[PDB]
Amino acid sequence: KSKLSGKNIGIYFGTFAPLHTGHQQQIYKCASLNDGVLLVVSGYDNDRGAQIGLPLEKRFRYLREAFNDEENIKVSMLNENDLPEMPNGWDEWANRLFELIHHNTLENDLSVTFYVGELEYAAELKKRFPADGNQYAVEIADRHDISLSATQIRENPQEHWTHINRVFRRHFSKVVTVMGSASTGKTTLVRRLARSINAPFSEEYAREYEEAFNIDDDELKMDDYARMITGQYDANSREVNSPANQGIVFLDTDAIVTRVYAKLYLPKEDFEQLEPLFRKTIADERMDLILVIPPIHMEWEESRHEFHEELMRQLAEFGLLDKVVILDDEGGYLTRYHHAIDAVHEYTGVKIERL
Ligand SMILES: NC(=O)c1ccc[n+]([C@@H]2O[C@H](COP(=O)([O-])OP(=O)(O)OC[C@H]3O[C@@H](n4cnc5c(N)ncnc54)[C@H](O)[C@@H]3O)[C@@H](O)[C@H]2O)c1
Repeated sequence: KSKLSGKNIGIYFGTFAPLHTGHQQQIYKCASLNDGVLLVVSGYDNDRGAQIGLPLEKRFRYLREAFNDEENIKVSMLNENDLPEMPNGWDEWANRLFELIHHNTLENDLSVTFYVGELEYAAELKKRFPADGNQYAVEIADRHDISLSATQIRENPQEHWTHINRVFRRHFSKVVTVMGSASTGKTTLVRRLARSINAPFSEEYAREYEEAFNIDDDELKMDDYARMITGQYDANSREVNSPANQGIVFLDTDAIVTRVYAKLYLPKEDFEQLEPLFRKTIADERMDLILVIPPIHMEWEESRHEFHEELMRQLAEFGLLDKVVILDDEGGYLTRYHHAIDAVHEYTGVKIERL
């Protein structure tokens, strides 16, 4: 189930940062021509992919998941940490690659077809066929378009979203988070933003937690704030990874806004016990634009300026200030929606109509 079955198989290379429609189209054509296909993800320790947060391992794992139900397609990893352009290193890169073939196949006396898209690779590869019983052959592939699409996807992700393979999409998603008091225009604001650009959105986990377990704000305890941290995060993850994500998604609240309600309203010894779960979660969050509703749930209502001042205190603590936009109105914009909807334009780049 984990080594390639057939007798003649073909080989397809790539950095795969990210994998996209182009690749897949070339791969299924490649699969229908052989009995099996060996994908080879190539990477080195600070390559184009790694620089944007998709290191060789991250790419490999995502690729394994992407082909997780294709029996006759195996994903391999060719790690490149050796000599540059004037090497005997082609000698070595070769048998690194031929190691991948021997390990991920049964059935000696194979018939291998390399599908290479760079001419120097085919020239240096043909010099280094090993003396097993396999008789390798090289064919040329048009990667002019495929490498060029990957270039554009990395540059403008939300412009080529539908061609990014779904496993890689969670990494390119823009994320807008709204934070604020029980001045919960935020929930209506979050919907109105997302539904105006057909985006998905999360809901305040605290509201759902309190209703399901049936407790008011004053009755929340340390054990409950921890359940709300992971609750809200999972809700937000669920949307970022949602199949209905079109490139940006909106989060109703954060671990920070639940940590503000937790430094307030919670004994200093108790709060200090949660700080590790708080770091772990806030570190696992990635936000692009943070919208804050200024002072305009029963216990969380009354302390608006208390919460709002502490919220900025914490937001500085985590260096998120330059992603923060405050939806004020007086003394610029007509409605806080107007201010907010235009903020999304500046921070994600989607087109919006005028009245
Ligand atoms: N059938 C199934 O597949 C199935 C069924 C039940 C459970 N599960 C489990 O559920 C999981 C599904 O995915 P997951 O929840 O583990 O994903 P995950 O927790 O691995 O994803 C977290 C990543 O997404 C980003 N992220 C998440 N929330 C964010 C936010 N609010 N803002 C910015 N960035 C954010 C982070 O950068 C982080 O690296 C699987 O790991 C699986 O084990 C799967």
